[PDB]
Amino acid sequence: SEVPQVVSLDPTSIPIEYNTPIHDIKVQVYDIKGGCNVEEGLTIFLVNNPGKENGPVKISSKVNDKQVSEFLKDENMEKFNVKLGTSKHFYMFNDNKNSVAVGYVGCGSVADLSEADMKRVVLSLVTMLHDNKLSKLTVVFEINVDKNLFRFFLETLFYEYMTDERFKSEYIKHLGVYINNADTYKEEVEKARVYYFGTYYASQLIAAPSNYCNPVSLSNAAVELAQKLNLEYKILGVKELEELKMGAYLSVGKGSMYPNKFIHLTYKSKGDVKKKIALVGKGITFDSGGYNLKAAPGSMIDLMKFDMSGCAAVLGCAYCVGTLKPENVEIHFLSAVCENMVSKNSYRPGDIITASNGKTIEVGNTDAEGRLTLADALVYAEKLGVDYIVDIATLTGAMLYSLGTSYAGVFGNNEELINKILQSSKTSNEPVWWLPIINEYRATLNSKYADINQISSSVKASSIVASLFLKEFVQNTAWAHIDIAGVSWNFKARKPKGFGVRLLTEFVLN
Amino acid sequence: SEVPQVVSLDPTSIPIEYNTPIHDIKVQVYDIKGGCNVEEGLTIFLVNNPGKENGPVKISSKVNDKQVSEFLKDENMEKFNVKLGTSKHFYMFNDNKNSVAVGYVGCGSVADLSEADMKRVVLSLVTMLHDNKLSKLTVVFEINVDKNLFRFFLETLFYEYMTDERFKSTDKNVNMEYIKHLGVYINNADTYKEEVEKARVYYFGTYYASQLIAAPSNYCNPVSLSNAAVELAQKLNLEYKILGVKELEELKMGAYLSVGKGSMYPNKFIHLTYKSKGDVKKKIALVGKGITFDSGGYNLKAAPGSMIDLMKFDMSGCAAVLGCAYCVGTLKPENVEIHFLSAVCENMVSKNSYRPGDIITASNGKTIEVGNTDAEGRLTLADALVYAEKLGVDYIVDIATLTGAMLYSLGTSYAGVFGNNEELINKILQSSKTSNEPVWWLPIINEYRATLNSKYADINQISSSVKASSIVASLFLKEFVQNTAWAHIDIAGVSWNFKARKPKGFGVRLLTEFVLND
Amino acid sequence: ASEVPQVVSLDPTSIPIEYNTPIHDIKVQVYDIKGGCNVEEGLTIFLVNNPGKENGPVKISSKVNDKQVSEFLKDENMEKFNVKLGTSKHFYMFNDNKNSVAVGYVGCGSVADLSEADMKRVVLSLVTMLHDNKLSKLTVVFEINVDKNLFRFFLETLFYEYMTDERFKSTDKNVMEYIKHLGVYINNADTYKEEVEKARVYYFGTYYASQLIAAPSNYCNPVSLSNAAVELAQKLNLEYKILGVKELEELKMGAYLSVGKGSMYPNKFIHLTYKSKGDVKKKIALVGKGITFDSGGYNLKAAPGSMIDLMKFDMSGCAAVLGCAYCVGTLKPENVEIHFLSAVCENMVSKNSYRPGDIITASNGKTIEVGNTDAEGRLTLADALVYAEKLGVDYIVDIATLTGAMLYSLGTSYAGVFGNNEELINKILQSSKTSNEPVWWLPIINEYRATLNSKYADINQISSSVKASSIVASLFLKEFVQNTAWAHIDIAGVSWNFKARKPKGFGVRLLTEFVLND
Ligand SMILES: CC(C)C[C@H](NC(=O)[C@@H](O)[C@H](N)Cc1ccccc1)C(=O)O
Ligand SMILES: CC(C)C[C@H](NC(=O)[C@@H](O)[C@H](N)Cc1ccccc1)C(=O)O
Ligand SMILES: CC(C)C[C@H](NC(=O)[C@@H](O)[C@H](N)Cc1ccccc1)C(=O)O
Ligand SMILES: [Mg+2]
Ligand SMILES: [Mg+2]
Ligand SMILES: [Mg+2]
Ligand SMILES: [Zn+2]
Ligand SMILES: [Zn+2]
Ligand SMILES: [Zn+2]
Repeated sequence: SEVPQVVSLDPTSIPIEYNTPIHDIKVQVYDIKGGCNVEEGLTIFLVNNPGKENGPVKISSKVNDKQVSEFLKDENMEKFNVKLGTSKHFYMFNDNKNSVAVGYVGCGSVADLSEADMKRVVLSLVTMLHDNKLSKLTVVFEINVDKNLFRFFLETLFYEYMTDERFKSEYIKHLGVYINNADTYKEEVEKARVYYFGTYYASQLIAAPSNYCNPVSLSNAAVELAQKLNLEYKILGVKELEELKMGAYLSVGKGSMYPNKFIHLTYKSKGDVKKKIALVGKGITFDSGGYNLKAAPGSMIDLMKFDMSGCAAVLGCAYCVGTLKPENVEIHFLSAVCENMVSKNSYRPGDIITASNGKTIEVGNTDAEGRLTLADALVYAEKLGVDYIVDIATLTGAMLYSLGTSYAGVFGNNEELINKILQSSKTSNEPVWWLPIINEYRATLNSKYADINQISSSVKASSIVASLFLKEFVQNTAWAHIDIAGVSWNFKARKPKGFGVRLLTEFVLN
Repeated sequence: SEVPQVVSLDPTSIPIEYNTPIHDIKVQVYDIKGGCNVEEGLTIFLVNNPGKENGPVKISSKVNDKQVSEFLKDENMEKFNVKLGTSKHFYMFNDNKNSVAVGYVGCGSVADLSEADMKRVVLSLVTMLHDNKLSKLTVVFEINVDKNLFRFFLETLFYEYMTDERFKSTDKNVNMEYIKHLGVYINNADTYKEEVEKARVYYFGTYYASQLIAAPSNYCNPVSLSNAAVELAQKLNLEYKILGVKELEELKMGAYLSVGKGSMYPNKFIHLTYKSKGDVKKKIALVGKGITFDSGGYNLKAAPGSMIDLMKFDMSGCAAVLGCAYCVGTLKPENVEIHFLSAVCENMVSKNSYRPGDIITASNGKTIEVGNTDAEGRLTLADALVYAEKLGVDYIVDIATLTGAMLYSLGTSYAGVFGNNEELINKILQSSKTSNEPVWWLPIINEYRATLNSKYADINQISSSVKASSIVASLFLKEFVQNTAWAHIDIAGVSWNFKARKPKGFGVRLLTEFVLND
Repeated sequence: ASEVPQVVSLDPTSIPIEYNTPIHDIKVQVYDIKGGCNVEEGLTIFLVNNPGKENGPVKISSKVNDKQVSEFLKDENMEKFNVKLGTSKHFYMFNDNKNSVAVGYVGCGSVADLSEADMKRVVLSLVTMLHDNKLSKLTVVFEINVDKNLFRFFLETLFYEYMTDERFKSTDKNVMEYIKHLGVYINNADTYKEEVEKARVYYFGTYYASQLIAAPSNYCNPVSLSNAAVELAQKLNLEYKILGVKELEELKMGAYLSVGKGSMYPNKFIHLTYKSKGDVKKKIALVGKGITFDSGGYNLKAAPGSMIDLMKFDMSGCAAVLGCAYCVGTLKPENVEIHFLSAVCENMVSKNSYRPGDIITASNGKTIEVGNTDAEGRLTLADALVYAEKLGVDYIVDIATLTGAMLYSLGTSYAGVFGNNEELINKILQSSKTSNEPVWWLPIINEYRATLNSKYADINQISSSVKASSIVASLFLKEFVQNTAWAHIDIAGVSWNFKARKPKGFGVRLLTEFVLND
């Protein structure tokens, strides 16, 4: 509970905004039939041109204002083109002599937008919102979008529009949406708002630097979230962890001034529990690499506050599930939180350590610390007697070379569970790709001295070798592992994505 | 046709062994229910012990010899276990009072062996064949295998047993003599017998690919490699055409010709065709990356771990396609037309080389800005793919040692497949299953396409920002196929067996099963 | 004499060489200290030490035939100065004839036998007194004990360090006059007199090697360096043959030819012979590594510390062998026949170069798999060693700037010697002692042999596992000498004087003492 400080100026909690200006936005969804009213703020049409690449903008919707209708005539609009993400917007007076702004965002020439296309269409909309004092935005869909992609549009808009000023020392109040078949989309709105905040909450924990967000203050934040949502919570400290013989996890934290803290939140439905799930997130608050210091070119030590992204995804999922309250499930949200540091007290390369299932592990590289903490977390998860264990983790830099920055990799011991994850990837619009656990590489983890090696010396397929290592810690339960090392941080925008909150929540709900 | 030389000691063709000692092995398959005769050479039982530890060895088969039968009693065998890859030798006198050698290889406790496990079994078998002058080997299957896995056992035995001595002169070979006979005992032998000569053809297509890949870049160059393809086409009665520089210039193959500019060997584009006698129901083009040495060009392979010493293998894709032409031309499938294509060249450093930054024009008119001369495979493939699509085929499959990133994604065991068509990808995955050459479907992520936008050219050769290079390479190749089902198999990680220091000949069987299944 | 090819008309077509140096004009007079020293024009330096007493006082013990100078040099005046090694002082006074004279001393420390390294320090101090002082004469008075070999070494070193190489100066010549006379006073002078002309010959052989080594690779290429060797043989009346590529192809020297494939200069193999007029009792071949520029080839020297800019020095072995030819041809030993060999070429990057992975055939028929084009010296030496053994000699000794690892093992002062014959290694070590060019015996460790086993060729050029690269090189070379006493001297660490930014001409005196004392 008490956060240790070196100097009195060291922060002792993570600042969190719960009430955000996005929560004050009043959303109305209208059917496009009957025509669109343009009375105030900014109205943006989402427009494509199928086949005709970079073709002219042509607005289909009737607008119940004569001045705006004249602006939206074909001869004016064709001066502009639909190239994905291209936008124009103009101020003008409407029928009432009132100043309105009217424009469009180009949606290209493919009928069905991918999540990546929709993010580009959203960023372009947010740019306008950031550069225009407005009380109201109205968005007219002249493109096809299913219910899930619509919700995704809203979540992305809310998340990209929100700006995080916690460490710095007027938003719209109304959103209107015109869309064909509007009634079918209305239930997405408040679900979007919930998903936005789980994602934004995860984002807040990830962006919070390692002097603010350390094992103590992160577990404290998790307890405060549990209290607000009425989840059961338990934080395990060093003495309990020693009792449980979590030697792999405790070894990683030996070099930190912050004591290890193991987070365990539980959601339990009111009636009968029919499925029990453990979600396990990697929770390294700062990964220096330890004695295997991140000193090689491209090792990105300055980004390593984000190594608790998996833990943050798990907590953002706890917010969504605690809010939406799925029935018939029991969900354990887990993270073995610690920091990986260089000290006289640190574990060393070569050390042999003993995990809570009795397996001795030879440490080949202190920078492969995530798999050690997850080993002990997985043994703990399995002892709960759950139906599914899913872990999420910024585990291997190799992901940038295999899937890159857009799609996370999923590995597991159970194809039905993998297919569930992939379905949740589909409906959350957070992309994941199934990657194999190749048993041929297992022999490269046979240690000469210990029961098992932490790392391969020979195999460069390190995401696969990591999965093989984790698999040794799950004996007889369906388990999947999501490596989010490549996807978690939005390098271009200099901010987290909060990747995985919606994926995991869609998994639990559906 | 004529191989240019710098000095008269420079080789002018690739040595190729067609009749190998493996071809001399007389193979006989007998049904195990008739019992086993143990009169001679070495007799090996393949034994497992299903779901049971490192359980004991117990022989199931009837053995038509009292002496041998007495030796193989459970009591005598109990001291030995079935651990995967272990083996034992026994020695005894048979009813004929003739000494015979008998033993076993352990096949584990899992009732179904993986491709990787079967290879471990075979390697153990080959150890017992090495350093033992034997006229005959007999293998008794006390484990069960489907026809595909039986064929794979034979193909693997043949390939692993064959020793390539083309480049030994003073350092042969002294004690190396092959068995002349192989006997196999298996249940329902009659259904397995067909697999024998199929395995023999598959072994040779893959060993032929291996011979081309292993041949160093002074032997195997664009001229001698295309000369070999011609000789292969002549032997198989395939139609063949090698396009030289003048014809490649006429076809405007600027991306391919740029790559070979700095080489002393003229570019040679290989085009062989197999056509079935009846109705042609399916037309397929198989395209192989054919870089006979990859120095990297002006982006020289000088970085730690860039493996320049290995770059003779950068024509492994072409070798697979030629190995497949051997299998297809030998098995003669019906209903198909198959084009076997490789844009062969060498990637060298010279006053004549293409440079980083050059803008070159592919044969479909797309201008390409070269961002790195070591991304050469995709440039040759771009013009080979334009060529392939002009043939009007149903499927185009390319195979290439294209990106070193494959080592970090799937590693050394599984190849990655990418494509623009789900049906075609699924046909490739099914061929992977039946050839037992492992492949894994990887995505073409369209979000990365924007990073190939060039300020000046129609497209960049490489990404500014994306490190997922195998995916970027796929997005690039996709720009060279307009309206045809296409898949791309990246064999950079799987082609060379780093432990055994020799090619695998990866792809030959996969591509042949693909053609045959269709 | 071949024509040197040029790219532009400004490319040089020969190496400039100075034969008649200012050192050759110096008249040397040796006098016995018992007669007293006469002190007149020029500069008279006493070499003084003080055994026991570190930095002890200077005391001049020789009789000086001049009352004024004797008064000046009395103990009372001299004791304010000390003998610290390399320390020096100048004195000015009027002698008994009222003529001003300059006198001084160099400290030789407090250890009674100076090492080769200590003597070099004394000589460097002496040279600084010669520089920037227009002197007609230097006189040196030995008040330290030196044996005949150390006396000679003093003179060789003095001559070598004093000589300034201005061949490539144009606008920046040192506006530098040399003494015309050198007087030496020493006890038992008659016994040292024979060392004077021997020192003068050894100086020139060393300085000649140095001129070849310092000549840049545009001046000293394989054609111009073999032409210089022809010219030297003509001057000394040695037999000579230069083998060109047609004859090298005929001899099947595939290893040597492969290295040179990338060069615009044809390979030239140098073969000089000295034979004594009497009955020949010993036949010796001296082989020098002759790479006129080592870029690394496709394994380009781009790694930090690869020192590509120093690689004109990669013919230092060849230079030492030609410097030896100079000494031998001049001093004319009896009862011996000596072959001076070098397989000269340039290691370059080109469409024509050999490649990592190429398999090439040496002249003894061994096939060699190229693992790294930057291990080119051992490939040229392989063929030169086969040629050398065919001559029917008693000893083969090669000398080469072969491995960078020498800098990590013995460093910049001692060369390493490896061999297959202890009697011959001991002879080299004895020559090292009497030449004062230090060498240390290093082992050829047979355990590493197995790491040169090639999967395809008869042998690997390089190890993939063993980092002891100098020993691995020696193992590889050993395979090319079948039945003859052989030794190998690796001078990679010792050839270039990094501090002084010039060659040492290392090996000339060592190899000459080897020849003479046999
Ligand atoms: C030594 C390796 C097998 C494991 C090692 N893993 C790690 O360092 C993880 O702890 C890193 N937190 C994963 C990572 C590294 C760089 C960028 C993004 C994400 C890695 O280098 O990938
Ligand atoms: C420049 C890069 C974007 C692409 C580059 N591609 C290449 O170098 C290919 O031409 C190489 N032939 C691929 C390769 C490299 C190392 C081991 C096996 C295979 C690579 O990454 O490997
Ligand atoms: C590839 C390696 C086993 C051998 C390699 N050898 C060479 O490069 C020789 O050809 C070089 N001439 C060795 C050298 C390097 C630096 C300073 C002095 C001498 C070396 O690095 O020493
Ligand atoms: Mg780490
Ligand atoms: Mg390349
Ligand atoms: Mg070299
Ligand atoms: Zn980490
Ligand atoms: Zn390549
Ligand atoms: Zn060299």
